[PDB]
Amino acid sequence: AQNPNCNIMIFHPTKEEFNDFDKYIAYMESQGAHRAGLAKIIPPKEWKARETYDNISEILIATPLQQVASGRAGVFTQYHKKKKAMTVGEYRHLANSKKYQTPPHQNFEDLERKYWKNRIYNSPIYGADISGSLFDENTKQWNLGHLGTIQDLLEKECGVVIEGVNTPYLYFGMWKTTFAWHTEDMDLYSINYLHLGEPKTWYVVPPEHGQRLERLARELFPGSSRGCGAFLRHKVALISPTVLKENGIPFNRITQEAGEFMVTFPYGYHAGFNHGFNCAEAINFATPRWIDYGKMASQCSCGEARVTFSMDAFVRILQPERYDLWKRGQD
Ligand SMILES: O=C(O)CNC(=O)C(=O)O
Ligand SMILES: [Mg+2]
Ligand code: NI
Ligand SMILES: [Zn+2]
Repeated sequence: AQNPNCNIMIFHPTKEEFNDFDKYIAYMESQGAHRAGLAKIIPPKEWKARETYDNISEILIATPLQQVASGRAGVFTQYHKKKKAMTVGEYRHLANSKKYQTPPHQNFEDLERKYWKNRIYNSPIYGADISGSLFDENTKQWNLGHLGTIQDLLEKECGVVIEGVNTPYLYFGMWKTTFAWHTEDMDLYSINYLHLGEPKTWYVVPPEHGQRLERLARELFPGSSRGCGAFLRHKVALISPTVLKENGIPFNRITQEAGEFMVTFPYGYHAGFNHGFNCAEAINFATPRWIDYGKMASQCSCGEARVTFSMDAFVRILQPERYDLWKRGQD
């Protein structure tokens, strides 16, 4: 078995190997990459996402989210308070202000220590989940707006044509902005490209051990667990690496820098934080190996998780027994 310790693997495809996205994902899996739940892909030196980032300041963040924490430093939830709209230029200036800017630090480890010590005492503003793309239309390799759609994959694997679309999303971050522990909708893959700015640190639990994280989360968030049998779908709970180590949960960590892709694999729980002002683009995707994960994915039916239009068909076709309850949650 390849990668039996479930380490995060880093890949350096050549420009030739960067042509066929599906083939390269299958290659990475042949080497055991999925066992970690997360992989890094460093593009060939010849590749670029677009020519410059000079003209992005007029993108609108219609609903910036202030991420307010409750709990203790290593075990907390966050809620998202909606803020007035602002442009990317306005948000960048805010991120760089004394109130929100990255503190002085020695290296990524020192910054990680400061994050876990102090996150809860601040409420950073995240421009998350903005439909759109920063890939130039002429970028033909690993252009996250030109991937094969998940509806087409389901159709190719299962023979059933379904409604829905699959488009990318932009994330504008600042110091301390946080993504809570989660797997993707329907335990899909994700791919994330850091277009510009400061790094993003990731934490990930191997898919084969995801249920250990869920059991700890039920213990640490006992009200939330009673509320919903899949409350990590709410994407609000944070657990630090120190707490994970104290409870014997297997995990790994890695820091993504500008110009790098990350891939999350089906049922790979992940969480993390931004180091400073940045912009990422991410999208879900599927492969043949996803199908069985999609069939077994948990679902939130309490009403909190509320998701996209396109999830309906995935539940309806892959999980018909759960469909009625799940849809009641959506309505
Ligand atoms: O970048 C973020 O805030 C969160 N991204 C992801 O969870 C992802 O790409 O799967
Ligand atoms: Mg602009
Ligand atoms: Ni994710
Ligand atoms: Zn729920």
